Amino acid sequence: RNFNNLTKGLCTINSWHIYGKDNAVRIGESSDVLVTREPYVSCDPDECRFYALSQGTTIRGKHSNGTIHDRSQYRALISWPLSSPPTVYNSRVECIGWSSTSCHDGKSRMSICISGPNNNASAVVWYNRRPVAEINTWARNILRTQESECVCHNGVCPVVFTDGSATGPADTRIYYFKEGKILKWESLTGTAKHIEECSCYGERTGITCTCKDNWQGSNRPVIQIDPVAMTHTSQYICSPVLTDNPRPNDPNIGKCNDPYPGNNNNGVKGFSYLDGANTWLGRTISTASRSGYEMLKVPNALTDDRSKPIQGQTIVLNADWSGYSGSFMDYWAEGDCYRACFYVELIRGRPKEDKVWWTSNSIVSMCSSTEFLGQWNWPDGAKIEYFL
Amino acid sequence: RNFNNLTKGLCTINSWHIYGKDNAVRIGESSDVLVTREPYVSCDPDECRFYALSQGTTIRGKHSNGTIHDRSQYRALISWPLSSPPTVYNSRVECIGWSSTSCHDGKSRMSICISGPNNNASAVVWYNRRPVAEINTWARNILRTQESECVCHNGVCPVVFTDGSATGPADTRIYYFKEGKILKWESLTGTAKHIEECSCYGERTGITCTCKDNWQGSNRPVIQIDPVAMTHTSQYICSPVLTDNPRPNDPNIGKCNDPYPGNNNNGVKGFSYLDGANTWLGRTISTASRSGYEMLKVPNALTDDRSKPIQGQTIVLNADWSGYSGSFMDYWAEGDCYRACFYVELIRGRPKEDKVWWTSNSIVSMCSSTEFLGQWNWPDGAKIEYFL
Amino acid sequence: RNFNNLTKGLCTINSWHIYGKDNAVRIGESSDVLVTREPYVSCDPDECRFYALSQGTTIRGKHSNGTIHDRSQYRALISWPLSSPPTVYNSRVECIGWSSTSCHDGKSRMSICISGPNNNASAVVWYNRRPVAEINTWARNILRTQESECVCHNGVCPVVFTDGSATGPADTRIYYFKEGKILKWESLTGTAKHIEECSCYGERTGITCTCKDNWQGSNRPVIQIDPVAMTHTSQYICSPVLTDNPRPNDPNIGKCNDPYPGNNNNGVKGFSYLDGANTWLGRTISTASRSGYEMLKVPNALTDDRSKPIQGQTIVLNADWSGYSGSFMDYWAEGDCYRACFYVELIRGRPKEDKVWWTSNSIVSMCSSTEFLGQWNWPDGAKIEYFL
Amino acid sequence: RNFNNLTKGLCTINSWHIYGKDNAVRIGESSDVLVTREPYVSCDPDECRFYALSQGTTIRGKHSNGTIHDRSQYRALISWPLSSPPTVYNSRVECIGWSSTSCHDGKSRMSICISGPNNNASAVVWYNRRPVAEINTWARNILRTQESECVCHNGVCPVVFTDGSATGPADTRIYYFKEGKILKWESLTGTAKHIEECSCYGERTGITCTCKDNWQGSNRPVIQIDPVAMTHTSQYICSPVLTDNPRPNDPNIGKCNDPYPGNNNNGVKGFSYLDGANTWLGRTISTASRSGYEMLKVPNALTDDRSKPIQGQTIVLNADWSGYSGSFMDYWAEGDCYRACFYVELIRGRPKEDKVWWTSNSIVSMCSSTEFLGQWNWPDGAKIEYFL
Ligand SMILES: *[C@@H]1O[C@H](CO)[C@@H](O[C@@H]2O[C@H](CO)[C@@H](O[C@@H]3O[C@H](CO[C@H]4O[C@H](CO[C@H]5O[C@H](CO)[C@@H](O)[C@H](O)[C@@H]5O)[C@@H](O)[C@H](O[C@H]5O[C@H](CO)[C@@H](O)[C@H](O)[C@@H]5O)[C@@H]4O)[C@@H](O)[C@H](O[C@H]4O[C@H](CO)[C@@H](O)[C@H](O)[C@@H]4O[C@H]4O[C@H](CO)[C@@H](O)[C@H](O)[C@@H]4O[C@H]4O[C@H](CO)[C@@H](O)[C@H](O)[C@@H]4O)[C@@H]3O)[C@H](O)[C@H]2NC(C)=O)[C@H](O)[C@H]1NC(C)=O
Ligand SMILES: *[C@@H]1O[C@H](CO)[C@@H](O[C@@H]2O[C@H](CO)[C@@H](O[C@@H]3O[C@H](CO[C@H]4O[C@H](CO[C@H]5O[C@H](CO)[C@@H](O)[C@H](O)[C@@H]5O)[C@@H](O)[C@H](O[C@H]5O[C@H](CO)[C@@H](O)[C@H](O)[C@@H]5O)[C@@H]4O)[C@@H](O)[C@H](O[C@H]4O[C@H](CO)[C@@H](O)[C@H](O)[C@@H]4O[C@H]4O[C@H](CO)[C@@H](O)[C@H](O)[C@@H]4O[C@H]4O[C@H](CO)[C@@H](O)[C@H](O)[C@@H]4O)[C@@H]3O)[C@H](O)[C@H]2NC(C)=O)[C@H](O)[C@H]1NC(C)=O
Ligand SMILES: *[C@@H]1O[C@H](CO)[C@@H](O[C@@H]2O[C@H](CO)[C@@H](O[C@@H]3O[C@H](CO[C@H]4O[C@H](CO[C@H]5O[C@H](CO)[C@@H](O)[C@H](O)[C@@H]5O)[C@@H](O)[C@H](O[C@H]5O[C@H](CO)[C@@H](O)[C@H](O)[C@@H]5O)[C@@H]4O)[C@@H](O)[C@H](O[C@H]4O[C@H](CO)[C@@H](O)[C@H](O)[C@@H]4O[C@H]4O[C@H](CO)[C@@H](O)[C@H](O)[C@@H]4O[C@H]4O[C@H](CO)[C@@H](O)[C@H](O)[C@@H]4O)[C@@H]3O)[C@H](O)[C@H]2NC(C)=O)[C@H](O)[C@H]1NC(C)=O
Ligand SMILES: *[C@@H]1O[C@H](CO)[C@@H](O[C@@H]2O[C@H](CO)[C@@H](O[C@@H]3O[C@H](CO[C@H]4O[C@H](CO[C@H]5O[C@H](CO)[C@@H](O)[C@H](O)[C@@H]5O)[C@@H](O)[C@H](O[C@H]5O[C@H](CO)[C@@H](O)[C@H](O)[C@@H]5O)[C@@H]4O)[C@@H](O)[C@H](O[C@H]4O[C@H](CO)[C@@H](O)[C@H](O)[C@@H]4O[C@H]4O[C@H](CO)[C@@H](O)[C@H](O)[C@@H]4O[C@H]4O[C@H](CO)[C@@H](O)[C@H](O)[C@@H]4O)[C@@H]3O)[C@H](O)[C@H]2NC(C)=O)[C@H](O)[C@H]1NC(C)=O
Ligand SMILES: *[C@@H]1O[C@H](CO)[C@@H](O)[C@H](O)[C@H]1NC(C)=O
Ligand SMILES: *[C@@H]1O[C@H](CO)[C@@H](O)[C@H](O)[C@H]1NC(C)=O
Ligand SMILES: *[C@@H]1O[C@H](CO)[C@@H](O)[C@H](O)[C@H]1NC(C)=O
Ligand SMILES: *[C@@H]1O[C@H](CO)[C@@H](O)[C@H](O)[C@H]1NC(C)=O
Ligand SMILES: *[C@@H]1O[C@H](CO)[C@@H](O)[C@H](O)[C@H]1NC(C)=O
Ligand SMILES: [Ca+2]
Ligand SMILES: [Ca+2]
Ligand SMILES: [Ca+2]
Ligand SMILES: [Ca+2]
Repeated sequence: RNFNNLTKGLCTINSWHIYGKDNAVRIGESSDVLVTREPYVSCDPDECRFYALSQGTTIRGKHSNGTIHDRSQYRALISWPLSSPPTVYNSRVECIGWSSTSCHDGKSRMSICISGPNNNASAVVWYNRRPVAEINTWARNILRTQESECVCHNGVCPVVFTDGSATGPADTRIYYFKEGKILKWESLTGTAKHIEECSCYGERTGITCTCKDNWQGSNRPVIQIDPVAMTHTSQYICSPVLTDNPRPNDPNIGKCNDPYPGNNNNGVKGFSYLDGANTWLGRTISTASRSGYEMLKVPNALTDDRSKPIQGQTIVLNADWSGYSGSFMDYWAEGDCYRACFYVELIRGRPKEDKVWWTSNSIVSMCSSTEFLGQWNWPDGAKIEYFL
Repeated sequence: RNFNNLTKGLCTINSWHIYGKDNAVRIGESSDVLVTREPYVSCDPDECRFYALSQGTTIRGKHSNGTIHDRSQYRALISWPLSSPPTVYNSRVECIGWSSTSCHDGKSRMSICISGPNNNASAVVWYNRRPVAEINTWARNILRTQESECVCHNGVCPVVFTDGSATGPADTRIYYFKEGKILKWESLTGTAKHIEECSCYGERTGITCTCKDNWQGSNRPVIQIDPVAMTHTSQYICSPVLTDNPRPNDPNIGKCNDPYPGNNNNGVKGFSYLDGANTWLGRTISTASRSGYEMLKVPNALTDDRSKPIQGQTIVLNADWSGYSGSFMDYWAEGDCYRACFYVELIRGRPKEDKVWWTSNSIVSMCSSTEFLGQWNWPDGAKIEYFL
Repeated sequence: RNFNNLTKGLCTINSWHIYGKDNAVRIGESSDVLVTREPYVSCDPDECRFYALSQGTTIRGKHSNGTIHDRSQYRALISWPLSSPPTVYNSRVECIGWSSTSCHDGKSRMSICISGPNNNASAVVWYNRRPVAEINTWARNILRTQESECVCHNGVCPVVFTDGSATGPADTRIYYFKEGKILKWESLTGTAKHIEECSCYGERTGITCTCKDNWQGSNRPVIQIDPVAMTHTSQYICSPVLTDNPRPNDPNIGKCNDPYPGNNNNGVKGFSYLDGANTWLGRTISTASRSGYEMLKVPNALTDDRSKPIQGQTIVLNADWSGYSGSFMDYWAEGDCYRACFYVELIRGRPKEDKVWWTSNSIVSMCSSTEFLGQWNWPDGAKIEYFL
Repeated sequence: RNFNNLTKGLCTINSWHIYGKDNAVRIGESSDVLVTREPYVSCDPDECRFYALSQGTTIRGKHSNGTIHDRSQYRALISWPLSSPPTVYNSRVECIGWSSTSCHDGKSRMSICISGPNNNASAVVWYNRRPVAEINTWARNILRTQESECVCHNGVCPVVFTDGSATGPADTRIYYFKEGKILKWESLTGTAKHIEECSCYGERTGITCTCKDNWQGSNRPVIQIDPVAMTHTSQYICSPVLTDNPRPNDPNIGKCNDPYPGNNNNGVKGFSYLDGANTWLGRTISTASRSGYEMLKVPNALTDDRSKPIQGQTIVLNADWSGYSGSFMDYWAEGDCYRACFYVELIRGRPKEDKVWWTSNSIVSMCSSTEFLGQWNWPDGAKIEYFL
């Protein structure tokens, strides 16, 4: 086995095809399905799996009461087979904590979980299912990380962390791991003014992370990482097609080096694929809440502050709840290009559906096609009334 | 590992022995058993498995309400160990969709799932558990496929698709895949006037598919495929032993090149083994509904429009519900011949049993014996009253 | 991998130690545990497993109603990990039927299941998880077999079958299989007058089977099989220590070549280890019913019609229900001798406990020790009242 | 594969990081989770697993009534994947009994279970999942062992057993096993006056076991084992930081060679890492009951009768129930040192919480870090009221 190298460009994205969907909430109405949130997808060289943070209880279990809560001692990063739901009997625990990232380097998988109280949190880095390194909070204010997969190149797997305020300047760091060991870390540089929950992907040009500015900006900050030199830059997506939520309406001039104003102290984890004329952006349909999801083809969105959509695809209808969204790719697939993929978290329960006392989600996932495929919409599909 | 080649003839069929039965509905009265329909069986070189389209809910789950529905976003092709029931915890998702086929080529398995709305459906072709190719609807009217296993020869796995009307002329295509890639496709040729849900098997003479004419014919259309030349022909089973359902009574002259008339706009997926004097046909016992199942030995049924049965075997009593039936064989078994096998879908629930609000099924499966074995009958075995 | 050869003698049996116990009925009060009966244990070269005939329903399931029934289309031979209970999610189906045997030859496992109606039953022989040969009923009266493991030598695995009356002369055959193929079969010879449900084990002296005479004898018939010559002889255990159930009291002279009289048309499957001064016999404690179980050291029981016990061990108290018992050994263990093992079926429910409507069992298993270990008793442990 | 050798020293312990937590009681409120107690953790070279003694019933099962009981025929040592809960479907039975130890020697795992009545108990030694040796009670008064992992060096795995009184002088033996065979055993020597439930770990200096004096001492007895010479010595932890429970308040002079007095005929299984200036001791926070848990850095605790803490870490708050605690290490991890680990048993139910009729537990586990990480507290997390 060799470390994987990012040697391919992205496949041309002409549409998106269904890749995975677990229907977890539907099935969990009558099955031992774990309550989760903050899910993602990540591939090994021989298998792709669903990942999420469990709440240490099933949905029908009485302990599901109060699972809107973000950070308890009963959370853990679990993984489970593609498109199966996260059950008590099929879920593998990667590590314990309430914020996570995970990626395979071609030889073995690194998983990182953060746990602790707000002022004394710590990250534990697992490599090949063993704890290897630990990192203590540096700002003493909810040390936290990506909530989607990291990406590796020749053994080096960069990870973005934030520690500090969610509503002001915070201390963001980029760590560079190899076999779970810390090679190097650096403070965030560039023009991004606030960084949360980076969604990343890799290709020959390097590693690209699309994140969340929770403080002031409804445009998304971007961090571009060189995994060989172990350095990075940051800015925003220049495009006036704004992709955070909640957000103002799309203007005609975006902002490259500062937050686009209108909504403060809120946001959602999201993603984009930034690739010249092959650029696609994901966003919720609603500008007010985490509902609906669509992909928009926006040529040169990263660099062009006038850029608008020329093609699109609805993923989830606005009538249906969405949530976090993030990127991943099967870096070990056949062919000459990397096929862009993403997942959307379909949040059910609180705060939007408060007739139940829990909060959970299911997953839908798509990958790009070079065909121009017909589109459908993909709801969670559970009826809240059944849980009453 | 090498691609499998169709080098053997069929074993002599003197009777049928029990091969597999999951008792899914009985067990699912009190277990987390997924609601399914459209099941089949398919073998890998080291394992044979049950396949079906899940409805993304268990039977006892409240979301089982309304599972008579054919095409939702909550369906997926699942596979599970032979004769076990399809449970939440033991079922592996092959792909997402509401119509499917799957087959192993000796090296890896290809699975195809179709999804989307009626006018914008698309097929995704998976090979070795990764998406490889995609096909958009060409007639914009429920792009759909076999609902039983395909067959491969030297890496080439032909698959039959239909897109268009179910009650008139439709656009049927034969696709030829290798490692999930499209080598070639061709429009349906020959004398078959309507094609649905082909059940196929392979032997040295080529690949034989017995399908369903839903439009006008109660005799079954046959497609014979050369997987080397990648061409095919079509006709009907000439025999007056009619095998669709519903159907007229058996006349004394069948039809080779046109539908036998009497029942329009209906039918059931079925199968046959067409092999000269070793020919056996499957059919429901009832001519009015999907109840009972029997095998009939009808020499030269394919070519002889006067041919009648000389031997038979009851599989399911007429008092018991049946459903879809299809062919498969263990192409990797020991010996000098391929042992013909089939499954019968035992549909429980709606529309025939409407005291419950769900629709599901169990599976029974048989293979041929060169002995003349005693016969039994194989009901689903669940009591509807228990679910009330 | 090589075929296993019976090259060792039995280890000296000075006592019995606990080997396995699944507590299936206790656990199945609140878990998806399959209803079973007729269990056994059998080893592969890398694993030992529990085996039993499922009833195609869980205990709490409403379909457990009526599981006193012996032969339905919903039964199957299942196997599952040692000391785990037989659950819906962990049980592997070996074949479909209501009477069975199974054994590994060192290369692969042969499993045989019989199914059908009383007058038209058939056996299907599976080898390496594929059906290989089939045998039709020869007496048309419940073709049936061992209900415990067979034994192999150099690829040859003898199996005892009976077809015909249970209350009169029947047609017993000894079949000799290799890789699932029939090498030879022969009619029962010797002085045993009726044969049911043989429990067998192998050692350098050959294969020894202790069976059940259901017709007239409360002593047990013995069949001794030469697996190289593929021949056998039969007689009874000469000892006046009688081991069937129900049975008369122990006299002072047993019978070597005819049934010991007193109880007609009844009996239980049981076993013995017949090895000169190392002979141990198993029996129920009660002479009237399937309750309790004890092992008795009876030197030369096979040949000495005056032989009495000189040592013993209680396995299950007379206050507790027992049932079938049979032999197995780990033929692939380290050392210079084969360690004698056995299981006892602990039957719960009907007909003895008719407040519930089901019939099932758990398993307890022991192996011999060269130490003189303290003894305990091993009840099923479930409280019937909980199921009410 | 080679036998593992203890060639490394302990890593420097500057703090403790979260390693594993199963949340078993929370999840078992609504899942088929086995009732357990006396858990531990033990590693294979490719996997680390949770271990515990099952009670042969789930928590919601009615048979959970009365599981405060220590020694029934329905107990078994089970193991299951790290941080998953012990479920009916994911738990592997290692052996049958009500007291246990287990360890991997680098080639295969040895497991030992004791069973029987108080006056006739016996140990069965399993190696590579097969029973190899048996040991009968020598004092006829609850033959019993460690309840946490043993440790091996070059194939030799020492185990501590006690047989006899819990409230007076008993017969403690140290056994030395290789591949499950008894190489040697010896009577307890040294100054420890009573030995129960040793928690052991290995490093280049040998094997160190921290045990429990149930008779008179609230300081802990220590047994130091040379696995090459197969000899040992014993004494107490000299430190006045007392670590049994219940216990007197910490004085300023401890006792090296006799029990520290104050609490008779009680105690809890616990552990320590005794390593000069790298010494850490675990104890309950309360001096009266099994509540809370903390680690204390006490330089030279083993030899210095004046030694006091200079650093510490709270693991479980005093408001939360704890229980048994013990040591383990991943002897097959990368690096130049062995990372000290421990688990704490979080007992829920009786006798402290008698509104429910059962007794069970969950597990929390930690390993050492060379960082000085922030601390959290780790409760079981279940609400008793939910089970009412
Ligand atoms: C079967 O399946 C297929 C495959 O999915 C289906 O085909 C798909 O159909 C959908 C639905 O229409 C399409 O999605 C939309 O795409 C358009 C972009 O394409 C249009 O515009 C292109 C660009 O035009 C500009 O440049 C060209 C030159 O480059 C110039 O000629 C032109 O004049 C103009 O200057 C055109 O090139 C393009 O034409 C091409 O494609 C046509 C088919 O689409 C074809 O007919 C032509 O021949 C040609 O080939 C086409 O005209 C996106 O604009 C659109 O996204 C907007 O609208 C949706 C609502 O539907 C909304 O959700 C989006 O967010 C977005 O609108 C918001 O943002 C805008 C940008 O800021 C803003 O301007 C809007 O006002 C709006 O903003 C408001 O809402 C948002 C969101 O809440 C909020 O944030 C704001 O603040 C504000 O409130 C769709 O993505 C697919 O592209 C199309 N795919 C294919 C392959 O055809 C087919 O329909 C299915 N069949 C059936 C029977 O169902
Ligand atoms: C233990 O197990 C064994 C093994 O299973 C059991 O043995 C089996 O028993 C069953 C039940 O009888 C048999 O199935 C039937 O087979 C017959 C065919 O065999 C008969 O006919 C043969 C052909 O005869 C013709 O040609 C020969 C020369 O070739 C000529 O001599 C003769 O005069 C005639 O011209 C005979 O060769 C054959 O004899 C041989 O076998 C005998 C045993 O069967 C043996 O005794 C002889 O010595 C000799 O060796 C025998 O006579 C099928 O015809 C039949 O299928 C029809 O009937 C069933 C109802 O049972 C029905 O469901 C079928 O659909 C079908 O009938 C419909 O279709 C017909 C064709 O279109 C039509 O003509 C009918 O009117 C009818 O149509 C109506 O219903 C259908 C369906 O709803 C509907 O679609 C129509 O519109 C319409 O409404 C059975 O398959 C097995 O073959 C037999 N197996 C063996 C190995 O023996 C044994 O019974 C068990 N033991 C116990 C104790 O239970
Ligand atoms: C800790 O654990 C250990 C290990 O388990 C426990 O030790 C065990 O204790 C049990 C219980 O006693 C023993 O089981 C019994 O074994 C005896 C056989 O051993 C006795 O007899 C031997 C033979 O004596 C004959 O020959 C010798 C010369 O060879 C001659 O000297 C003698 O006079 C006589 O002629 C003796 O050798 C033996 O002595 C040796 O062992 C002694 C310890 O046992 C020791 O003290 C001595 O020093 C010496 O070393 C000993 O005396 C079995 O006979 C007995 O089985 C019968 O009884 C049980 C009831 O307990 C019954 O269930 C059996 O079915 C059977 O009785 C029925 O069948 C008989 C034969 O047909 C019949 O004659 C009876 O009338 C009776 O029949 C009735 O009931 C049955 C069943 O329902 C029915 O079918 C009939 O129709 C009828 O109604 C037990 O198996 C273990 O052997 C012993 N093991 C060891 C290693 O010691 C220890 O107790 C535990 N400690 C504690 C504190 O609990
Ligand atoms: C973020 O996370 C971090 C990391 O966890 C948190 O930092 C941790 O904070 C905790 C809580 O304070 C600390 O745990 C305690 O550690 C002390 C030991 O350290 C103190 O004492 C050291 C030794 O001093 C002695 O020697 C030195 C020279 O060697 C001499 O100078 C000195 O005068 C004295 O002679 C000091 O070296 C040490 O200072 C160092 O560290 C400081 C930070 O701690 C730092 O500020 C300094 O600059 C310097 O670097 C420090 O002063 C333990 O003593 C203590 O354990 C006792 O107390 C707890 C209650 O909290 C109790 O549960 C324990 O059982 C124990 O107390 C019992 O036992 C004693 C011994 O027998 C007895 O004397 C007591 O009376 C008491 O006995 C009673 O209760 C018990 C239990 O029920 C019963 O059995 C008895 O019978 C009786 O009833 C704690 O373990 C961590 O060490 C510290 N870690 C780090 C890395 O800093 C941080 O707080 C978090 N941040 C936030 C915002 O929350
Ligand atoms: C990636 O690059 C390194 C260094 O050039 C090489 O040694 C390694 O084999 C490469 N990995 C793969 C999968 O080729
Ligand atoms: C099938 O035929 C091809 C081409 O003749 C050959 O290369 C291949 O090995 C064959 N497959 C098997 C299983 O023999
Ligand atoms: C199924 O759904 C319908 C509503 O469409 C409802 O009237 C009916 O009662 C439901 N059945 C059950 C079992 O609740
Ligand atoms: C058993 O005997 C045969 C023939 O003598 C030999 O070929 C085979 O290898 C033996 N099996 C084993 C496991 O040694
Ligand atoms: C441990 O030591 C022995 C004897 O010196 C050696 O043979 C063995 O290989 C060692 N084990 C390992 C894992 O190196
Ligand atoms: Ca924002
Ligand atoms: Ca038709
Ligand atoms: Ca009898
Ligand atoms: Ca004590």
